[PDB]
Amino acid sequence: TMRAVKRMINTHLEHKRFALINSGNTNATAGTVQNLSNGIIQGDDINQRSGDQVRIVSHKLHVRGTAITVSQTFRFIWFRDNMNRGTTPTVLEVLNTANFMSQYNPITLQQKRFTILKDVTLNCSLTGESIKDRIINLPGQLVNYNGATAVAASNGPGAIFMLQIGDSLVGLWDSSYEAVYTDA
Amino acid sequence: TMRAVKRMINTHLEHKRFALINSGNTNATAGTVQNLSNGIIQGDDINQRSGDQVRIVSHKLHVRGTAITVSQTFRFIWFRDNMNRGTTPTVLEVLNTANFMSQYNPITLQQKRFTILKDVTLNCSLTGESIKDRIINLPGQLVNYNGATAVAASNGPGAIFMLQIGDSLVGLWDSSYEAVYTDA
Amino acid sequence: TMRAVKRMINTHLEHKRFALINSGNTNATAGTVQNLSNGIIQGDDINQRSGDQVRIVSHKLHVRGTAITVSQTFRFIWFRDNMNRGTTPTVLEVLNTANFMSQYNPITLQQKRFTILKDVTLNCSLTGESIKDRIINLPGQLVNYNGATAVAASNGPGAIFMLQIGDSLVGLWDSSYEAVYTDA
Amino acid sequence: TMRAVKRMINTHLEHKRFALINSGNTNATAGTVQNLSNGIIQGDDINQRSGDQVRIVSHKLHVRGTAITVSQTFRFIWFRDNMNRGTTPTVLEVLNTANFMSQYNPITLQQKRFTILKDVTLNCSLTGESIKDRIINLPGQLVNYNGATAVAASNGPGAIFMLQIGDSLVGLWDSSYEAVYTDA
Amino acid sequence: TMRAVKRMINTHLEHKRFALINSGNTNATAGTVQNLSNGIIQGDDINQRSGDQVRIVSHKLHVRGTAITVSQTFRFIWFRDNMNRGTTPTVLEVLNTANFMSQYNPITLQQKRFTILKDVTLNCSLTGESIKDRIINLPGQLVNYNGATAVAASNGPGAIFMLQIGDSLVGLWDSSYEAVYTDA
Amino acid sequence: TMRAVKRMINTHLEHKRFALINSGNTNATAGTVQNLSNGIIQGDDINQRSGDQVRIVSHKLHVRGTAITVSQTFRFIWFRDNMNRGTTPTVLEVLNTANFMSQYNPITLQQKRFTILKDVTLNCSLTGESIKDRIINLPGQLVNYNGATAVAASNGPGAIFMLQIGDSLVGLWDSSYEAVYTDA
Amino acid sequence: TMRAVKRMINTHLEHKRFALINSGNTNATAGTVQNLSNGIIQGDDINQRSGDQVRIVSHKLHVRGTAITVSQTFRFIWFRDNMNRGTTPTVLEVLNTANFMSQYNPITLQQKRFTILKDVTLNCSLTGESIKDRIINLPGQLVNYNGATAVAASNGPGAIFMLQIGDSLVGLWDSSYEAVYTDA
Amino acid sequence: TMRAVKRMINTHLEHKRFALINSGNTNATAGTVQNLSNGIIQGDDINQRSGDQVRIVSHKLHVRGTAITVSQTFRFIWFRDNMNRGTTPTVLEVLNTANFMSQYNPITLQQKRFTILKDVTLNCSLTGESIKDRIINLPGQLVNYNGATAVAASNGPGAIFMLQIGDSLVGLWDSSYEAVYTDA
Amino acid sequence: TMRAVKRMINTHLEHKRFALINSGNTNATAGTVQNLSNGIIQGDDINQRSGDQVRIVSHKLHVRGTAITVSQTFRFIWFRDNMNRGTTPTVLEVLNTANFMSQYNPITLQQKRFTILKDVTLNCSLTGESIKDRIINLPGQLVNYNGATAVAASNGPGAIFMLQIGDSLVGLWDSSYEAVYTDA
Amino acid sequence: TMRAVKRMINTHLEHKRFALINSGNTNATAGTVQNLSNGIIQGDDINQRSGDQVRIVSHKLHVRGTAITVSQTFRFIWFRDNMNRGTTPTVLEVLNTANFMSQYNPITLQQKRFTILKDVTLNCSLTGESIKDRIINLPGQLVNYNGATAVAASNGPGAIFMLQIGDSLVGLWDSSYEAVYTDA
Ligand SMILES: [Mg+2]
Ligand SMILES: [Mg+2]
Ligand SMILES: [Mg+2]
Ligand SMILES: [Mg+2]
Ligand SMILES: [Mg+2]
Ligand SMILES: [Mg+2]
Ligand SMILES: [Mg+2]
Ligand SMILES: [Mg+2]
Ligand SMILES: [Mg+2]
Ligand SMILES: [Mg+2]
Ligand SMILES: [Mg+2]
Ligand SMILES: [Mg+2]
Ligand SMILES: [Mg+2]
Ligand SMILES: [Mg+2]
Repeated sequence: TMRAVKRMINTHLEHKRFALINSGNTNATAGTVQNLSNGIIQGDDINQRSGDQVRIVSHKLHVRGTAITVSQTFRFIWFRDNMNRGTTPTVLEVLNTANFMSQYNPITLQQKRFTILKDVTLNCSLTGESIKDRIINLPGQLVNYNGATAVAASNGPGAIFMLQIGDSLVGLWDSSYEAVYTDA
Repeated sequence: TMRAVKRMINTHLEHKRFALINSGNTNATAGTVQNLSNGIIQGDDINQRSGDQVRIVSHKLHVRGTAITVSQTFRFIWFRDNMNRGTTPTVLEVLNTANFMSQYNPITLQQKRFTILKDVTLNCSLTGESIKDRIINLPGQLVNYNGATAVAASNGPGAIFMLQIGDSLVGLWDSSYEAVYTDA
Repeated sequence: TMRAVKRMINTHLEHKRFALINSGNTNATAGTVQNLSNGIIQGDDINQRSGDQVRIVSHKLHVRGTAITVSQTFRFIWFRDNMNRGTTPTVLEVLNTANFMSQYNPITLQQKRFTILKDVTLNCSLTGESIKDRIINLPGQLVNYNGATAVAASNGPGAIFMLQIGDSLVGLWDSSYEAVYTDA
Repeated sequence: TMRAVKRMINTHLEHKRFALINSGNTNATAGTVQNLSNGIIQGDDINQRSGDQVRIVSHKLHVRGTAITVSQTFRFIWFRDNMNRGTTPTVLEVLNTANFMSQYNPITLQQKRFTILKDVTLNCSLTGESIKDRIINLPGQLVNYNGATAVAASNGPGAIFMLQIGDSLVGLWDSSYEAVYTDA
Repeated sequence: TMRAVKRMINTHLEHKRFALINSGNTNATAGTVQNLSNGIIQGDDINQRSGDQVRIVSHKLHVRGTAITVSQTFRFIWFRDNMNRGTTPTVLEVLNTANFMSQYNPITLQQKRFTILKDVTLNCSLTGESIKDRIINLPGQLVNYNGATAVAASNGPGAIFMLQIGDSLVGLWDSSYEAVYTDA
Repeated sequence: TMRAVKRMINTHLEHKRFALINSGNTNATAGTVQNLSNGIIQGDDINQRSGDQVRIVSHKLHVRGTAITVSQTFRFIWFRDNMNRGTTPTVLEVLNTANFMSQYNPITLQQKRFTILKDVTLNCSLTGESIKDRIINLPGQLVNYNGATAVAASNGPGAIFMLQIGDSLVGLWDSSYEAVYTDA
Repeated sequence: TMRAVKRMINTHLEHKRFALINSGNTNATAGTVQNLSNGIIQGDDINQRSGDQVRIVSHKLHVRGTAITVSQTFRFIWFRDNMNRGTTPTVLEVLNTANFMSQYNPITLQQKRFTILKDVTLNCSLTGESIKDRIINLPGQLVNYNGATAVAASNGPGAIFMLQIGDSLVGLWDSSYEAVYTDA
Repeated sequence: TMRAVKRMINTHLEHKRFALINSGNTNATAGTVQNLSNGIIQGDDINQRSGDQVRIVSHKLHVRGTAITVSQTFRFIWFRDNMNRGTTPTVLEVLNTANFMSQYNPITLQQKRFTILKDVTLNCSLTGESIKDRIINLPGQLVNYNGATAVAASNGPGAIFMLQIGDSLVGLWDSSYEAVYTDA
Repeated sequence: TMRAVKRMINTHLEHKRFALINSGNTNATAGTVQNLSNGIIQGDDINQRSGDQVRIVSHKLHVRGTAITVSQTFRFIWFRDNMNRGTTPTVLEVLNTANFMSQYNPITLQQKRFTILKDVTLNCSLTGESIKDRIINLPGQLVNYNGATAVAASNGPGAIFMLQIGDSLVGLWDSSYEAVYTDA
Repeated sequence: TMRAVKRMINTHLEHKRFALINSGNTNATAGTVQNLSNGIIQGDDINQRSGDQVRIVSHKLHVRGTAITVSQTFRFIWFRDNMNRGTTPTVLEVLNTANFMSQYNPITLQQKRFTILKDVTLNCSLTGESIKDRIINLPGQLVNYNGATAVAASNGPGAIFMLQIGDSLVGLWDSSYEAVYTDA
């Protein structure tokens, strides 16, 4: 019976879509954290939200690494921040050490501060597959906001981030992100 | 049980209303296509939409023709464009020939490009009922948009149009349109 | 169960459509018989047939009379010829006498030579409703042909005709015809 | 019981087949959209249609990319246009931006203007697998047409297209397409 | 079971048809009674009877009045004489007074001398609908005869008549009558 | 139970009988069509009809060919015309070509214009059985007429004909026909 | 239930008919193979096909031999080629030796290359029945084609042929062939 | 259940075929016995056997007699020798006397030495049917051999023979024989 | 129960095996068709057949391509000819065009002339996996023959072939084939 | 019911986490054994234990090899020491010989001295994938200790080790280890 409720309710709720592209970035040893869900700002457009809450029905992540000069490994971490208070998470909050071989931070994952959605490691070789890509599609959850604009202060619980970290600074990595959500 | 769902859900969704008036237009031999649902633009007002989708619960069409100089026939076609891509439909896409006696286009109706809601023909005579009117009330369906403003490029699948065509160019026809819709 | 067969089969058969217009004709005392289904000719187009048989799912007739000079009556007979052998039926085969008040021919209707679909009589007055129209929509049956082109010799059993007869020779009557058929 | 209907009906309907080959084309940054189902024209031959509707039982897509000069990525999008009105779709209607990393257009996919059948990305490296191919076989649906010939104006709802877009202009990509359909 | 008897028996009995036309008659104040079923005479033709009895399966009456000079009312009475003895009924036997506003004769209708099938009153105005018509189709009953020819002496119980009476002597009224009967 | 109805009804209906003889006719290459049921004319005699309809309970055909000079083949076609309009059918309407080896006309038999009752081919040899005969007895159906006399214009749907065609013009063929029918 | 499917489907499919005549041919010792189903060519006519497949509902074969000079035997073989690749079968593929007394080829019938429908042998004597004929009516099966025209290259699996072989070269044999098929 | 065994086993066993022709032989008064099954010799070909046993699934006999000079009777006896020891049976072992009117030998048929499959007598007259033929198809049984080659010494139990005997020495008779057998 | 039949019967039937090797062949642009099942000839050896039929229980295909000079693609088509008449199939009968990217021939596959068992495409790169191989194991069906020796004329329905076609003429491809069959 | 116990108990027990990283080590021919679980020392911190027992709910192993100078194979053995007495296991206790191709020691695995969790072999080529990695996640068991500090003497039954051994001494391998355990 609950299935009928989903059909009945979701047929009356617009499934807004937001598209994000981030191409041309270099590989990092210390690492970087990239905002994906923050592009959803306040407004009456299809790629915007009313209020500070949106339910993401599903979202897609696409990454692609390229090897330059030397063979290198690209690591991508797709996680969810359930305790954000208006800040872009650092790398040391997600990993025990700032190394691509590092494991997740024991303190933060015990608290369930972050939820890992998918961790991807790409090895791109000059003498082999110099280019390597992967696509991930997963369901989403509720996403809160602490503001209106697309600045870090607008992030809230349920924020969406991607962590990139590797063994070289010369390779180039590209990514894209799309989300399907309801704003009611 | 599904009836309770409708009551439960529709009691929590605002039923926005949009009113449209179009009076003083002359009768046409070649014909004209008039936008009705495009007046719904983006915004936070009661006669506006958020996003690019709205479900029309019901809508009403009112037409009225007047005979001037000579007796003439007013034909009104109330149809739905389910394949709009940002254009106001022409008359030859709806009729085999640009004549008030013409039948619907076989190619487009086979594809279900247009859905006919109600076709009305009014005969107004100088020696008789010089004035003649009719009111139509029907349920609505989902209406998409390809933009934000009230220009033709904003029209999308589910658009609402009215086709007017007659045997004279001197008569005057007036119309009105109201829609009750939910924007969630 | 037979309902499912109709859905299963008709979803795989193209519903070809043919549109016919005939406007500007004068009213007749002796009467005239007009071909409607003969425009369907052999070919691979949407308004054509392969072979010499087509099943008409439904068809529509639209007529409109206008009074000129004097008040006059327009009579329209929409019948089906189930015994055609390559000829356009005459008026005396359909009516006992060549008069708009005449009844159907007793000899031919006993044989079921013709099947009456709808008989329409319009009275158009100069001091009243100078113009009068009517629309008829009915299901169709099998239609055979005795040729390929759009000449009278191509007509066969199941042909579609309209008989027009009135009390004056000055009035003008217009008509249109559309058919939805399967050619398999 | 409905299974028997499929066997009973499909044993009496010819399964026409159409073969298409497109080889020697260069990789594109802005992208290109290729017609596949338009080669089916009107006629009485096995690779032709009668009317403007055909049901595609199944269809197959074959692609193959080759790396020249530099390593490059080939992206292939196999989609269905359900709202075509006589035009070859552009790339910006299918992607948010004209980039191989771009996501699908939020506005058009919300409307269900296009249906994605299969998206394929091939990475061809000079130091590795310089050549890479893939074969896709899927069931088909109804395909309408707006004309008779093999020009873009003949395309209609259900049209079949392939989008090719990459990160270089020197690589060469080849493709083939076959469809099995019934024309009744 | 009795339904099968009707099908079994009526499939073996010829359904003879008789057509009658009476056009160009003037409106009457005192009134006139017109013979309709008397045209059925003795013979071996399709519009004739053997003996003096026929069962009328169904019969149709068509009337049409026209206004001349002044606006006038046409009254038509379609009745059945169940006690005829070889005479054409008068108007005073059917109406209390020889006036178009008169009610049926109390003495004769108490006896069931006449059976009223349909009473029609047409108001034709020079400034409005100068012409007005009506068609009636009803089942029939047994019809006896007192002779062989088409004279009044041949009428018997079950005879069919029409009474015409109005408020002017200048208008023209026309009529037609057809009957479907079995002669076994 | 329906069997009792047949006994009950047929015991009260006279079974009229009509006898026809046609002897001394020569064999034909182009062929000839002979009227058999037309001898039933209007009247009160036992071999006549009242009206224009008769139900033939059963009918019998007898043919006999004789060889003269050279051996020859006699072909006899006993068919029923269900779409007659007052004409004696030609040979080209029944056969694709005017040859004794010809097959039935594809166009007319698709329409069911003619119903084949029995086709008989007799080969008569001078050195063998110079004479050869055959008798056929079949049930009948309803037979309509378009007139009263025994001319071709009196033929109607359900008419009865025999087609004779052979490979020589010197042989002599004889025939007879009897029908048992009810005229009620 | 499957019977209803046949009625439901076959009532919507035209039963095209093709008529073939072949008269005046001499008897053969070595034998000859005659094309019967190849006359069905591509087109939109009633005696034509769309595509390269047709289902033959039923087909009829008529043969007739005549004795000239000396008494001779006519042998007729009506077979089906289920493995045709664009060639008219030879006589040695159907018979072990080129003799009218020969049996079927063991190699080809083991493979089921040919399917025998009916084998007819006629003995025509000058001192007896100089002429002898036979008619065969059988159901049909699917018939494929490898082309469009009526040449041998157009023949495919399911082709229809007749083999004629006898003990003399002076006799004359005639034949005809008709087929009832659906082209959907 | 045993039916399934036949299908299961016979689908895995080759059905070898052997064709035999014997034409141009004269009619005999004393009679002659002809070998039919002996042509099956040892080898790996389709018309050969491995070992000395074969099961004949079915076999066919075709005979044809011709009258020369005087009218004569051809008698054909198709029998089976179940006790053969390497000899071609004589005529006196099959008939009480060497006469075409003779009955079967009482001594040998009591022992079931021979099994009669079909006895055919043809009367061919110069003034009538000078030629007469007959075809017989029957199931077969096990056939043993006493050798390898096609000589009489190779015959064994189950051998197949035909006895020909008549009242004249001038007529010519022809025959053919085919067998379908399994060699496992 | 039918499973026991398979065990019971197959335990008494020898499972003959045939081994085929074909190494050192160059890649082809136009393509080549290779005989695999023809090596089975007549005889009493384990790799031979008696008669002209064998049931292949299972068969195995092994292919291996090598890149020389330039990177190239090897395409292998493993199909079954069900309508062979003593010929090695050409490439144009299996493919619409003589290109490695070509699709299967629509005309021949509609007829089911060929049955595709497995299509394999190998891409061999000089900078990567210069060598690439694949092994296929499938069940078999009945295989007929039209001769005795290992020439093309000996091929029959059920023949086994492999089609090789590529984009270069310098690469070398090798293959092997083994079949397990019963000859009873 | 036991499932509820797990939920009830594990919700009250802290799931301590320990993170270990070991990067920059060279490949070994003789091999090396690395301590992973010994980093868990006594204390009140989250990455420490109270007592000498901890239950590991789950643990993760990550390895990554890199090829330098020459292509080489990295072998990783992830095992459990269930009989430790305060010593780091040697390589000869785990393998029959100190070779990367060696099998496990028969004597020690019979005793179940070591339990193999996962054995991974990575082949890294200079002309191909110079870098190769793998991630393993498995449940854990009880882990005892014989001390307090992170020296080898502190190891006890249930210890966790990784064995690395390869065919070269120039390659570099990196690893990480994380464990989730309860200390109650
Ligand atoms: Mg919201
Ligand atoms: Mg909305
Ligand atoms: Mg048709
Ligand atoms: Mg490489
Ligand atoms: Mg079609
Ligand atoms: Mg009567
Ligand atoms: Mg009379
Ligand atoms: Mg009658
Ligand atoms: Mg055509
Ligand atoms: Mg077809
Ligand atoms: Mg044997
Ligand atoms: Mg041998
Ligand atoms: Mg065999
Ligand atoms: Mg503890």
